[PDB]
Amino acid sequence: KVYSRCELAAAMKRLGLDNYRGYSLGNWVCAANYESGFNTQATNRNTDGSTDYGILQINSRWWCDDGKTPRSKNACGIRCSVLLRSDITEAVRCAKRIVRDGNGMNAWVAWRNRCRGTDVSKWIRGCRL
Repeated sequence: KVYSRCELAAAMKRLGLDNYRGYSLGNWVCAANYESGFNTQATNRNTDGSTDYGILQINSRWWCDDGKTPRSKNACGIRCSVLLRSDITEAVRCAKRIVRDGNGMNAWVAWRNRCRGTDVSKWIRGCRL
């Protein structure tokens, strides 16, 4: 599913991301925009045998099990396939753990590069949440 920007903003707010561990809602919407373009079915096969999954491009070496990533852990306790679903509930739950365990959003390279230095509230402009 390709979410609209505001549809995703509303879904993320309902699941508790606004100001989660100090990151306003716009951070999470901005991150999704640049990581996946709001596509729940996005993947990125990395050279190192891991794959990034879903709307937040969560990596299979650390966070979820895809059954084919050498030298892997499953910190979120999920199959990576749950991150390719239209319902973002499991992706959000895992993203929260990523931000707890990493003390921030630096796990998301596109957020680091495209979101940090911007007014991330722009990503919530117009949105009925």
